[PDB]
Amino acid sequence: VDWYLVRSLALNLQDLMMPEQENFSQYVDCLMAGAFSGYVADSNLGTGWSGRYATYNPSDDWKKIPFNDFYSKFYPDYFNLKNQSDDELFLSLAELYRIVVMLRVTDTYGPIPYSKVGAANAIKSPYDSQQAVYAKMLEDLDNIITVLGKFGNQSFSSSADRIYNGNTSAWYKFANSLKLRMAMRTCYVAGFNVNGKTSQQLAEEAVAAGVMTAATDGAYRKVADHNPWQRFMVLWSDARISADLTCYMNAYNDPRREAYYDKSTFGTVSGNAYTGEESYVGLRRGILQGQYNSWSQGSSCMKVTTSDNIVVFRASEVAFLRAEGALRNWNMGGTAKDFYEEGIRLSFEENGITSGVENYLASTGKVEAYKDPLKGQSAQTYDYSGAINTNVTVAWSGGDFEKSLEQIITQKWIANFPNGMESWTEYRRTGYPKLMPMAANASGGIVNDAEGARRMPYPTDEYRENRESVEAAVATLTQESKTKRGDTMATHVWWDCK
Ligand SMILES: [Ca+2]
Ligand SMILES: [Ca+2]
Repeated sequence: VDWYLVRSLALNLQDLMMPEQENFSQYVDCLMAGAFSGYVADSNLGTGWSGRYATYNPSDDWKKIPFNDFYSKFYPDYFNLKNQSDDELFLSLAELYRIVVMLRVTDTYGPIPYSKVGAANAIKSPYDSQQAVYAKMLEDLDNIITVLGKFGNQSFSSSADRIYNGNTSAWYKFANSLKLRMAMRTCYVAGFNVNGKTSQQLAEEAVAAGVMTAATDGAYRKVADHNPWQRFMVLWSDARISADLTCYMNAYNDPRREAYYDKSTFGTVSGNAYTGEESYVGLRRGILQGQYNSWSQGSSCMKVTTSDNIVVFRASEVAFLRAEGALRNWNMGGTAKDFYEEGIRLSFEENGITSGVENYLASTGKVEAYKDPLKGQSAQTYDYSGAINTNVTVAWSGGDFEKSLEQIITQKWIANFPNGMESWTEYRRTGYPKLMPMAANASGGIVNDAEGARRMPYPTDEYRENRESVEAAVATLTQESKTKRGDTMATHVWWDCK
């Protein structure tokens, strides 16, 4: 057995949960998920991009990357590892990475090639319904949890794991935390069960077995070369913090502002022509390419270095998932209020904030209108001011289900930055947090402004290379949906049925 190759393959599979490769990450995590989650505002002042995901008009090349590139990058190594190793622990971890990676893909598209992927050309296969994908994943995850449990306090080679350094018990907590994330995801699907286990049952089992409970249980990958966000934000200035994120965090006087990003640098960018003040202020999402104010890169920028860890799965997310389950009257091991406050405390700890959580927890600050700081400035033609329509605040009020769910999800959304893939999925599922619509909707009427993008359409090339399977997939997508809008960004995937 060639351990050197097996370690190498395991490492590449692990990476694809939250990819490091800057030219892959930029599309899937920054340009796509970052826009749709409400976290990132594209700030490229060039004419080279014909359109973007944010304005609902990406090019055919951009539409190929979040589908095809996951299959090209994941499956050759996955099939190779299965031929190179018979070790139950390494095969269970390889399957766990497959579930997390393909969870992003089914949450982007709906039906996808999964159970019938060929070793020759993985994507050139029949598509499973999203329900069949979730059912197979949840069933395989139960077996992975059993395998990780029996290894208990045994450790594997730290060189094959840049997240938990071979600590199997940390992977056990991650796997049960994923099980709770997927159980909560399917909570609106009437009669959903996996071998008789309902969403409630899967969630209760995960919590009883052992999920992440401490900030140090969180999954953070030590970069192999550099954190790609340093490129997107600092070096290239292709991305800025969204106006939505600074609207909520300013209203709550959030001390995580200093942990996440910096104050604006309009004076620098303007050559001191800027007459306003510097503050925590993001850029409007969905500004049409070619319609930016020239001082737009003066907007708040992420605080990030090349050596910063990649955020894979935060422990604070698990506490907010338990808060939601407790709100749904599931046995989560405590009240909705206790897990809500625990999620906020865990997020403060994750961001190195040692004081002021008790004052933050009592905060009743209300979200105000977004005032574009460049409005009326020299040679700054555009005004991207707008308003988030919400009364959500921090101080736990209890009572009304929807108002409590909005608190839980809004606080999960602040804590889960910069994990846009997860936050876009949670925005679609619950409707929270309330976000501003895109400044420019270039979908031609396909995408509704209040709903935003609900999915990505299948790449046009897949209709030409795999027509029968893709046409059957669009038929499956329609049959599982409760908002049938064809193979477009407007169609709701199977779990998106609130
Ligand atoms: Ca069965
Ligand atoms: Ca804590």
